Amino acid sequence: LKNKTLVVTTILSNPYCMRKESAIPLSGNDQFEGYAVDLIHEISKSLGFNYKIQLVPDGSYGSLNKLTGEWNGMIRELLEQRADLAIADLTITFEREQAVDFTTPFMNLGVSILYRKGTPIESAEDLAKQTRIKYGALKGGSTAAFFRDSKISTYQRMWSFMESARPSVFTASNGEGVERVAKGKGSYAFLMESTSIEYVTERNCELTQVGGMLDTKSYGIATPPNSPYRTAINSVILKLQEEGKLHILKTKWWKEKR
Amino acid sequence: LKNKTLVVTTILSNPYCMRKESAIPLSGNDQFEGYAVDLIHEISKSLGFNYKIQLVPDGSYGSLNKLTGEWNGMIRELLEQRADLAIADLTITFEREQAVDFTTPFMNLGVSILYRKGTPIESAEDLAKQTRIKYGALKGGSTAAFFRDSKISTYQRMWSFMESARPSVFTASNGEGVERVAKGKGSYAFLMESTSIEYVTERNCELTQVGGMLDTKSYGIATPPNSPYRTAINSVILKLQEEGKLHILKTKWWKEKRGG
Ligand SMILES: N[C@H](CCCP(=O)(O)O)C(=O)O
Ligand SMILES: N[C@H](CCCP(=O)(O)O)C(=O)O
Repeated sequence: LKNKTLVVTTILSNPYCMRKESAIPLSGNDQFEGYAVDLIHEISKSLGFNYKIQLVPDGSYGSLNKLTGEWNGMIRELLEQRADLAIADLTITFEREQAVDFTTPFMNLGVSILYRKGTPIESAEDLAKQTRIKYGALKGGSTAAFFRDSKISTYQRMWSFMESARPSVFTASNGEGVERVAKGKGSYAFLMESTSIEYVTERNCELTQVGGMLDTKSYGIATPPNSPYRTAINSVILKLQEEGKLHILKTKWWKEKR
Repeated sequence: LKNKTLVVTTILSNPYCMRKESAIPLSGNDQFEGYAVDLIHEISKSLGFNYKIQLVPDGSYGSLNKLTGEWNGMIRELLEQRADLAIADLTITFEREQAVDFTTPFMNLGVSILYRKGTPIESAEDLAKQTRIKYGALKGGSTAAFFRDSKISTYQRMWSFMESARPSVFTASNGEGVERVAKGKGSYAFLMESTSIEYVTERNCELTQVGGMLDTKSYGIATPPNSPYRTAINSVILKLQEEGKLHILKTKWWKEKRGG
């Protein structure tokens, strides 16, 4: 890895990878900033390679066409050898790990609830046993998928409530869901990743996360299968974690920058 | 893996692996129950192997003597070919990753704050900026080591307050720390792993976790370097997670079974 150059696939997603706020055009890696940009910088420092950030062209993380065997997104880019590393808010999942390899996690998370502050609602269970408060998710997102496939009775009942609701509780973006909570006066809760919720609550003091996590998953760096660099990056992630550098990066991007 | 018999090394730790509360004597794997006991059951069903649970013979997780280079604990059992898998509340660490392989995590955790319910204390930063509420940790434990070694200013400040408080804010057991919170009328908060906090707050209805995690870490299954089971077990853990089986196991042992 010393004196090598890697292509890093990523995806625009706040605050992991973002276009910098400057009217002056920026070139190459310089146009981007965020937690993932800083993470690959720290990994490249420890291991001494150069890299080039390329946004994934189809703007997708990676899903499998069960019928055709066809992948899209960042996963496809690794499998086609157009990227050496995928560094993003990319979840380690069973389906993806059949096609690519993942490092140990650099961030942990789970589905949770975004709601208004100062209510009696304390848990998913308080939502499910009632009908006045509506709740939804990003249409066709990973949170919607979790509820669709859950066989935990509480969440199966919640997906049932979600699909049976009219007008529609699903949103076309997470900023639309956040607005629906912010303007809903308690009539609407939004389901998304806990990391996304933290980012929102840092910037909207009337909003809060309700309860804990409804599932447990992680973001890791994905590599082509049997990549010769996964094991070296694993050690770097654990070192950065233990030194507190990942905690600093999270504080920086969730609480300091905007 | 179909038709082989694996040795699993583990360690008594609530609610991961506990001796069953029976007066009838129990043999073999029968003697044990818990989250980790149920997890190895699930993995063995999927991959089709038999297994023997053996408690680690020195009662240790696995630390490296830097001077000598000797491993102890569950890590030693794997590396001496006396266990095939280590399945416990075993943290994935840099030092261990240099000697063994780890699966992807089956559980995520971090240091957090155990306190009384319904105060305006919301974060470690709120504790650090005041002096009335004292806070401590298990003496000699990983949480205390986390604070000792931290280079984040909040936690350096907390560590300075902890070492200088009189009477000592440190405890000989987590149970002692929990009791100090419970009986303290808000005068004491206890720092420990978020998994331990959740076990307590499920059984102590006046207590809560305050804030989120001050560090990050995970438990994973460890194998000898290059084992042909790491990658098969990785897929099992991810499948169990997504099917909801790991959520069910957590409810069972944290929110349903009390003793063990
Ligand atoms: N975690 C990424 C997608 C991000 C979650 P979303 O913003 O779609 O709710 C993944 O699906 O791998
Ligand atoms: N997590 C285990 C040991 C637990 C550390 P403690 O709870 O005694 O601070 C390990 O990985 O060493």
